[PDB]
Amino acid sequence: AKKDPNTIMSANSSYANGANGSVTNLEIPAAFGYTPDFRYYHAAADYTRRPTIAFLMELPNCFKDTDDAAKWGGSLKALIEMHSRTIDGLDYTLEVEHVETPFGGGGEMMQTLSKVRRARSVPVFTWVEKIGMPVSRFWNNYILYFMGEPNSNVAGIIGKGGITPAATYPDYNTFSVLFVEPDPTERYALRSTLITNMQPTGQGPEMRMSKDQTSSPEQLQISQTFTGLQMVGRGVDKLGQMMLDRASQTGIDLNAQPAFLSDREADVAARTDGYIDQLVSSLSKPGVAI
Amino acid sequence: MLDRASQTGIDLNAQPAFLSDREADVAARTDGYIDQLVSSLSKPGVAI
Amino acid sequence: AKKDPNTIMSANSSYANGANGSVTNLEIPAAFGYTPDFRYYHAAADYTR
Repeated sequence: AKKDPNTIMSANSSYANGANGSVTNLEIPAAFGYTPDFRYYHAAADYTRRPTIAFLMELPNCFKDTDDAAKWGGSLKALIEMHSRTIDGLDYTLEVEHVETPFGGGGEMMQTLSKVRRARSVPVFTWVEKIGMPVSRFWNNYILYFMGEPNSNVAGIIGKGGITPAATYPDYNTFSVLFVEPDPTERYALRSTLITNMQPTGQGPEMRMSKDQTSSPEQLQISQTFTGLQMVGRGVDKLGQMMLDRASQTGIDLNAQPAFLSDREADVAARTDGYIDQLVSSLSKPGVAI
Repeated sequence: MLDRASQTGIDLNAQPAFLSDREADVAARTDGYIDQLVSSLSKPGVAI
Repeated sequence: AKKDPNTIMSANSSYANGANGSVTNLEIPAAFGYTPDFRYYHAAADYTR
């Protein structure tokens, strides 16, 4: 219950510049020297990765031309943010490349810096199907109407007369999403990525059929890959911290939440053949006395 | 020329199936899925 | 000790021409439709090489 005052960086600067939460100090002794010191054990606590949060930032403009844009844009938000069973493919690792020339005939070489490059994100979402197959229809009809249609390679929405030109630009049929890795307390954001130009790519939903009456019915899982252009930096971290400043947890308490039933059903009260009924009506109430 | 051949009011995913019903010979055979329910299986009713 | 008279083909005709033994009728209700029927289980016997 007492740490070294220098365990935590007093202010975030240099390589910690732009960080949000508390950053541990590196210039305090570690455990892998001559011997470890028990006076600095509060500084050995390790980092553990937490799940990523997805925020919808933009909607395709094609939703507007539909008969109901509200439900298209609400369903997309719910699928991105709530129904997402898993997310994957997010990577922005660096890459350094050198060139070589021998420093004599012995075998040694001199290495000179050449270039630095960065990775590319390939978002993958996964969902679990529900009654009525809303997910399969949502994505299939999205592709069919707002993207190419296989037998003509033309969007099926253009069958309406009045769609404006400039419908081939990404703003018509693409959206954007912001991904945030939060703190264990979920108050500060440690990693972030702002991907845009996102729309389905490659294989669509499953869409296979079969007959076997002796087998057991099985579920359906949706796997979807997307496209994207990503930005990383400090402005994106500030954007993520602004996002996570919202969604505050002050006040809530799961232990103190009310139960989802306030009281027994009315039909149950009309049966009079339970535990409480025997006490209320069946047993004689003569009273207790000396 | 391209202005003609307009696509207004067209949808290739809402077009009717090229078949509207099963052939008149299929119905005559009276041995299959619907036939078993219609004539083969007993129909006593459902009483709980 | 009883089975439907239509279980065995009355005559070996059409695609069963030249057959020597008794050939089961494929027009008898089968098990893999809506439900299996116990009245036609005599016709469900298998072929073994």
